[PDB]
Amino acid sequence: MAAQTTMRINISTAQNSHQGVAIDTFAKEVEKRTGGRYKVQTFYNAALGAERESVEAVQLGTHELTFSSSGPIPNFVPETKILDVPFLFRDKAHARAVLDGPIGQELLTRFDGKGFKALAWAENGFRHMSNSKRAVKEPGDLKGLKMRTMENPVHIAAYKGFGIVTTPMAFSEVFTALQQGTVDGQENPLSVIISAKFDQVQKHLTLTGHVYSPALFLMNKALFDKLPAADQQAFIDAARQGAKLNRARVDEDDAKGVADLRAKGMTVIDNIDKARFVAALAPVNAQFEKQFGKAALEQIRSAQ
Ligand SMILES: CC(C)(CO)[C@@H](O)C(=O)[O-]
Repeated sequence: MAAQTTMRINISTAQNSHQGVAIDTFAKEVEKRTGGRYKVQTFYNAALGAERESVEAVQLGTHELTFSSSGPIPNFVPETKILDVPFLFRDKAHARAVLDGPIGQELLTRFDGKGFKALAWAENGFRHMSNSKRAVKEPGDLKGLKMRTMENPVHIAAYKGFGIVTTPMAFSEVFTALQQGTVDGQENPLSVIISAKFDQVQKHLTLTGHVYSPALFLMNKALFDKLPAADQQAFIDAARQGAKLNRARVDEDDAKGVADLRAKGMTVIDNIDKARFVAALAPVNAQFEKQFGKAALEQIRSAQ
């Protein structure tokens, strides 16, 4: 009898997180939907690499699958940059609808020519600013903060627009950098801040919600293409189910997160005027309009 094929998938976050739910659900569904013919071993906390290294590894084929935020993706697939524009998405429902519908479907196609099968869009969440130095109540309070960023050119340009001094770093370095005070802060969804225990190394958090962070199930293209057609469908369907449970965990994290982090001693600013943060980014946003075009930005904004 043919040997079960085993593949590996990893993330940079904890098993007990929104992304751990994503990959564990995916793995369970692949095994079920392929009648046990495929099995997926799951790795966490940047085992097998943090996100950029892992996306590269999947492209090379050194392991088969990864689940990553959109953060490091533009280096590989430039077309996703528009998703990383600050304040583009009104809320999670808007973002999820865009990604699941034809706009997001078109973006999945852009991975094919770069050596991936992008199985499905999933979610990291809306990102929020934390730091060790001071409470952030207005955009001016961000000026001069030394902040870690992802390896993403849109985020870096945007945050420089707030006067932040940016340091791109792989996620596997971040807890220690915060602890050592190399940087004052970072930015991430509540799902990450909670699961990574950043309350232990960050006194301040503001719910700026300044960008939406999608995530992706990625597979090596050559490997995906060699699967029998029915198993290709099983992998896609498993990824979509992983996205569903992932998003549900994000919802739970976002609902409980302010109370959870306050109880852990963080000062959490959840009353800001977001419109002032948008206004502060006007010059950078004018650049993004020139870069992406009004047509593409309005196409996303129009979405229901
Ligand atoms: C935590 C993370 C790896 C999750 O995708 C990402 O948001 C990041 O690098 O900050």
